[PDB]
Amino acid sequence: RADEQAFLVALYKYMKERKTPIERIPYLGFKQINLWTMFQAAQKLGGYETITARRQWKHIYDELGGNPGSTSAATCTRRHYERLILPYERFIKGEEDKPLPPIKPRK
Repeated sequence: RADEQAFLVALYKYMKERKTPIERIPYLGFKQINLWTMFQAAQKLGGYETITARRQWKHIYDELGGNPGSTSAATCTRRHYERLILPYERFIKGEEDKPLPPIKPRK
């Protein structure tokens, strides 16, 4: 929880410096933005990559337990995620998930 919020406050500063603040991203799909939760939901449903290969947001809505009348939620949420953590999971998938650091050819 706390580290996702810290790294999305760091993104909030960087994205406001890119003319794209959270101040123009008002909702998840039935509620306020709740990024750390749609993130760990997407990471259970296979990251943004299985999501793009399968349109798996209908099962992110399953992990969200979202409102019974908001099939547009999770599906519109793709357009928020592609600017609100797709640019920042780049540090997780480029400098933590790897089996080795870049300064070596092997483990």
